[PDB]
Amino acid sequence: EQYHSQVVGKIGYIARCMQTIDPENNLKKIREDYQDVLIWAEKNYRFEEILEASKSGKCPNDLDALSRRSLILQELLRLVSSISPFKMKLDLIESQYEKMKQHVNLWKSDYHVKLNQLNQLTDYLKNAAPTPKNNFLRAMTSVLQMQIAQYGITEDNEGINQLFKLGLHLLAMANEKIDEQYHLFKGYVKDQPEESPFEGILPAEDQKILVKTMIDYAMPKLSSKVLQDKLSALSSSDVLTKTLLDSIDRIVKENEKL
Amino acid sequence: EQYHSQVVGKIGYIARCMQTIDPENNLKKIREDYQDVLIWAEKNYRFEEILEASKSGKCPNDLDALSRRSLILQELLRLVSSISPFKMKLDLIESQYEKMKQHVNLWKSDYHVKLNQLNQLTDYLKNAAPTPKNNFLRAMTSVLQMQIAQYGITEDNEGINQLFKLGLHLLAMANEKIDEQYHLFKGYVKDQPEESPFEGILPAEDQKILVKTMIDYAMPKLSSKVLQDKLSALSSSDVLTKTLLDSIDRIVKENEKL
Repeated sequence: EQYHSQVVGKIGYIARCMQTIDPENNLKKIREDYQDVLIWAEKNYRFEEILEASKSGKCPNDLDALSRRSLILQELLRLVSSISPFKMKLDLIESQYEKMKQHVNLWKSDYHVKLNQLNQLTDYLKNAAPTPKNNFLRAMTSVLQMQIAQYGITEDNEGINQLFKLGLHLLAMANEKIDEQYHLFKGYVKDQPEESPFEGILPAEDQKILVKTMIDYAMPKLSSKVLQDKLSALSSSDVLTKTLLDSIDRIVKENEKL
Repeated sequence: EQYHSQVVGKIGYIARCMQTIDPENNLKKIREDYQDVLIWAEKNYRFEEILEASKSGKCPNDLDALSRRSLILQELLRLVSSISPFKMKLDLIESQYEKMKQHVNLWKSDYHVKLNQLNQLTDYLKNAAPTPKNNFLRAMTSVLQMQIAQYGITEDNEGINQLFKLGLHLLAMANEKIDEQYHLFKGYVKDQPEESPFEGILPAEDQKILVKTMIDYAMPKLSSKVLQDKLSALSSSDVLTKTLLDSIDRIVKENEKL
């Protein structure tokens, strides 16, 4: 979708740039650098097929890495195109490629990549339908935005870097993996320092939808009426907390013995 | 798009960024860094007044520098805009600005600036009207394209740096200062090693046009019809050579001796 379509676009664009840079297939060093990507554009796959390969992790699907590696070939294509009709010798092209490589890699790092990754999260949520994944993602992103407002992105912050890791992973995760989504979000809430991490950060209406979501997930998995009675009452809270989640986890433990 | 017109465009875009980042004029250090820009753009000047200031040097008119300085504020605006509705303390904003400034300054340097300047000349020459200025510029850019194909732009080459400097200077030169255009091109041809620096590079069709350009320039300056006929005798050459310009100069010297 919004993410894996850009992955396929970057894969097709890298191959287009490589072919125009090296129209006679002689820049073996550069093509070996990109063969992990180029193979998916040379194997007669359709757009839908590469899309499913990106969702299943069969092809390169790190959009930020693909974007950085596309910029390298784009820079080299600009040079090759701007000196037309004059050809450059093959080893000189590779010499230019190595310098552009380290130059672009430095630019595509530090605060800049974090800034791009935040945009990936907000753009993905721009018109996202209210799903558990999208509710988890919008809650995590709002915490991320609040922490960046307090700490910035030019220095390293472990809590922010964890939100980027888990958030982007949830973003690229398949929409049908309900268990993996619930596991990721419950993992983040437990593995973060604050007790009520969403207080003052999300509207009160959204905080209740989060509580109702976690309740409706474990509700059909109670192998006893008595265990499913108290869990239904835990919806009396309107803020997702670590105590509320541990309360749900304890009910699954008492039901696991039965 | 004319050079100085692009200068005004970036001057305006910098002011709109600053107004969105700091609407109440509290980031004193950032506005101090951009004071040479904002003193023109934060007032109600007409476009033509800023344009005349750029063409006369009264306001910053380095298009690559202005592009670099604009990217810093573009990145800083992205951060402030991407964390909304959460806001950042003013000290943190200026702290993020300093690190973004150093990061962008690394990106907007080295081969990348030269690539932008080469792309700037080739963009301008795309379907450009065959005027003396554009013919002079296309002749120098073609020599620049050839030398780059031979040496690249990732390593420093002094001959290439002079073609950029002279090429961009002629690119920004007013289309009406025709005697200044001729003098620049005449000076490049004389201050370069090759006797005929355009053969093997520029097409023979354009070399003949380049010769006829130098003849149509010095013909009105001829007062006596005897010298006017001596200049047309030089038109039998299809190669612009150092000797052809020395001959046209000697014919122009004896005309002033009357």
